[PDB]
Amino acid sequence: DRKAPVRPTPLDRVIPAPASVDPGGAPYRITRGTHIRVDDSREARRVGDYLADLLRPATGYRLPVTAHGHGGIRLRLAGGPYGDEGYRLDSGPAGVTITARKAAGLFHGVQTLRQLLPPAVEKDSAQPGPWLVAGGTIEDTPRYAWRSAMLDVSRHFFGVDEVKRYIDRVARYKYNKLHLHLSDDQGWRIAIDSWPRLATYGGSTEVGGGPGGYYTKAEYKEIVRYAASRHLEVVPEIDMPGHTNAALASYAELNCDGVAPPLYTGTKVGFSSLCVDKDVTYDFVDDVIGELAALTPGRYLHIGGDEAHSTPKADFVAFMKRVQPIVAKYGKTVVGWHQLAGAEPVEGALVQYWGLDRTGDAEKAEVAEAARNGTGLILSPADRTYLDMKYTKDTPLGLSWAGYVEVQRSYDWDPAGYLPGAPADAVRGVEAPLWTETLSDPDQLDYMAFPRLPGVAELGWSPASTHDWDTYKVRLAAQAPYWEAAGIDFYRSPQVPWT
Ligand SMILES: CC(=O)N[C@@H]1[C@@H](O)[C@H](O)[C@@H](CO)O[C@H]1O
Repeated sequence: DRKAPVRPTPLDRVIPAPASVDPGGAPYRITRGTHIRVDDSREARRVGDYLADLLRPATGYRLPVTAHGHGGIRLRLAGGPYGDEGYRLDSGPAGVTITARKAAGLFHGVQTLRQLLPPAVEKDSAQPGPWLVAGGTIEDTPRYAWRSAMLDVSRHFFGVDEVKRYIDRVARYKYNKLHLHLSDDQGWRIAIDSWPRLATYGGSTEVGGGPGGYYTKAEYKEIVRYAASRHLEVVPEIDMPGHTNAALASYAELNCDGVAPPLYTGTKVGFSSLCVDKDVTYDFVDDVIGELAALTPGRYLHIGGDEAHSTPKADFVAFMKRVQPIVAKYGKTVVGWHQLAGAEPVEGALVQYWGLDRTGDAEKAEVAEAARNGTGLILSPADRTYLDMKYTKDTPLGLSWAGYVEVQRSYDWDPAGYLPGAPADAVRGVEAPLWTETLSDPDQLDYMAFPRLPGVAELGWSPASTHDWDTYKVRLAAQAPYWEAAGIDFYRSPQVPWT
């Protein structure tokens, strides 16, 4: 009965592991007459409508959302110790109530609710259920505030609808930030009015050749809006001064020798550089950052900084000294890859650590030192949470430069004690990046993102006391019939005892 169990899933069998699970009593059962009762506010109705949309196809129930009466599913905003993102979920014969201080907390409780319901909830046509929700109480708040997924749309372009699909994948696991890698050597993916060839020329291809693509400002705004409705803050990245061939190919004047390189369709890294010694470089960066900041309601702007291997170290330092303030000039907080730690992060900056177990002590120390100097740390180790990395030598997609990363390796660590010498309170959270050198359609993104994506979300969300591979893998195994019913391809790791 994998597909429609006789009994409800246990209250604690959700990912991320909730901070507190107190099972008891009889379950709630959704039936054809169940109403979704919300507060009389637009933002409460928005979460109710989102929930109703998730449940209508598989139940075939009306599930009206209203602000009157005693509905069997109640979403309510109230004072409580749940913070900006936490919630309480109460379940029993009298109904399900999700209580939070903010809409994002109600939204997170909905993500829990959809895992308490059975896998048939994922289907697009009406199903018998039964639509049971285990009885008891869950109280849940996040460990870290930076819980991020990245999608590379530079190596292969993914359009608005494909990004919305990826957004809905990550929303399941309470990620709250979406990092978009909007430019690299093989593509420039955001239209800039002051430099119109970036998109029309630099966006014209991708890895492997053929058509590429880019977002108009209207499309980018729609991605941001859709992400916001799934409580994801969009963090855009324009990588500089390396990984810049698409821009360089578009404007001859940006290049050291004044010659535009060809458009690049390979998969090498490290070979491109903005010209640090030319004034037009900083006009360009200021134009791009200013236009991107105007489209970005979130707090953060990512300037990259990785693999500027055609930029001599002293020039990289000078470049970063000059461009970091452009970000604050347009009202945003700088984020960069942890190479920025070698180039004097400005106050308030965060750096994203993509090192590995084998990274040298000196490099780790430079990052721990920036943490001591007040730089926030985002942890996305390339041998842990890079979702493009192969599971084993036989994986048919992805890369292997960081070694192989099976499911247990991806999950089985503690952000608080990961980087030697780094103060635990400098760790802002975690990110799971999905690079797309090898991935050109949404099914391939699913196969590499799943099943490690929920594990990185748990590292960002769950208390360290709940962390345990042997019991986590049981909760992970339980996702198989959900993913199967939803059409989500995933790697059936032999480490996981799949349901
Ligand atoms: C910060 C970073 O990750 N840089 C590159 C990235 O451009 C590339 O897509 C990835 C593939 O795993 O390998 C890294 O070396």
